[PDB]
Amino acid sequence: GSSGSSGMSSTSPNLQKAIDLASKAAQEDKAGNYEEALQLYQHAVQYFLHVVKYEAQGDKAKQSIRAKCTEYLDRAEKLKEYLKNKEKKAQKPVKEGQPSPADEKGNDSDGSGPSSG
Repeated sequence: GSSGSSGMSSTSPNLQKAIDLASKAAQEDKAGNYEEALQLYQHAVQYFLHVVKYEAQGDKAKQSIRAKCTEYLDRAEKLKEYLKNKEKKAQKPVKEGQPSPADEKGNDSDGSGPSSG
């Protein structure tokens, strides 16, 4: 009886890559690699989407993948805030846009004004 080795549905190349990518990202993070984990975390999603775009599978699959895209996307967002925190201090913007209050008060009332005078 020749075993009919056959079950796991033949997955697409784009999807497979997305999985491996995402997996690698984590492995790096734990190891201590954030800069590398970030990139991967991004790619994984990029591919995942492409699949659900045209090479999709089913309403059930779409969500299954999407859920991962959001998760990985959020995780990466953080690695960025950390990578920049250590990265060489970022110079401050000059003449970009300073905050200011609304049209100065209107009514006028008697009062004091303690200031350098």
